[PDB]
Amino acid sequence: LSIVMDPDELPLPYDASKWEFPRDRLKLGKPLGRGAFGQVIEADAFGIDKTATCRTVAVKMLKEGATHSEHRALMSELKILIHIGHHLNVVNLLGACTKPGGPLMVIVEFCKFGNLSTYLRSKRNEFVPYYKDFLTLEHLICYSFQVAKGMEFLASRKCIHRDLAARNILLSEKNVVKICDFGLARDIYKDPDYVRKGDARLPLKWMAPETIFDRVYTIQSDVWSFGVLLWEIFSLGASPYPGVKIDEEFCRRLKEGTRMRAPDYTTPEMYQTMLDCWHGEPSQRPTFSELVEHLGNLLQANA
Ligand SMILES: CCN(CC)CCNC(=O)c1c(C)[nH]c(/C=C2\C(=O)Nc3ccc(F)cc32)c1C
Repeated sequence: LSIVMDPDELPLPYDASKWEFPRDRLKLGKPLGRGAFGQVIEADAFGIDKTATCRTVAVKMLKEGATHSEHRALMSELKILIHIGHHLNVVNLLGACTKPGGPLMVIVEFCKFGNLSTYLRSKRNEFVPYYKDFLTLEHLICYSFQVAKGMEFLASRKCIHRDLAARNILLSEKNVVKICDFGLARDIYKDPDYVRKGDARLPLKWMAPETIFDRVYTIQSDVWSFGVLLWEIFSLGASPYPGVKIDEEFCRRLKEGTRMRAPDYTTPEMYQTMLDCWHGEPSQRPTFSELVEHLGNLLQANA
């Protein structure tokens, strides 16, 4: 799984009174995403936060063929979920069924519109830079800004997202977007955004260079990812580096300071933003804390 704590800053038990939730107050439904051993299922959960009100949630759980190895992975996600705590632009934990005699289940915010990529890619027809339902440039700046913030909070809690992409970002009601980690519920052996490298399969289009050549994950080799994330947005859900075969070659030109062109809906400011994020030197490219403001700036400038 992908959202983990920053190793740049290592080196507390589970609070059941605050988190544990009755498997008999939880009603399972359709799968939203299946991966290999994991799956996110849509659920209805009674009085999980408002006494006596039902509530549509998303429950993370194992599926068939998982081993205790997975189960421990899922015990981990809950743990860091509890760590990071509530922010609005990230997915939040609602509660957990960690009782014996039952499947481990982590319950998290449901997002009615799913991941951003597939959402924008569907909105290509209904867009305009400046009529209800339609996407505008105001929205696009806004989403970007929300993720920066989300990424910032995600930093403040000493975490890193080792797979930051528009496909791991969800849209819910009222134009809120939340950073998430599909974790086990994403199969990388079946998603082409993930390239085989040995038996490791990596989101290479998103991965910053230092991460690729060496394997240095940092809040900053994330900004790069976020630069790429910005592209996906102002292309309305287009996959990065079109046509370009991702190979020993690709990686080369990348550190020759070679970047993608501009996406179809980008503004000039946005594109240059994307270009900072894609600095060779991981230090030169801004902090998410700094992107939060520029985008805040840009969002005011778009009326
Ligand atoms: C044609 C479009 N479809 C209509 C039937 C839309 C389908 N909807 C979907 O695919 C979908 C929806 C509505 N939610 C999710 C995922 C998550 C969610 O909600 N909270 C999370 C929290 C954490 C996490 F790691 C994933 C999720 C999907 C994949």
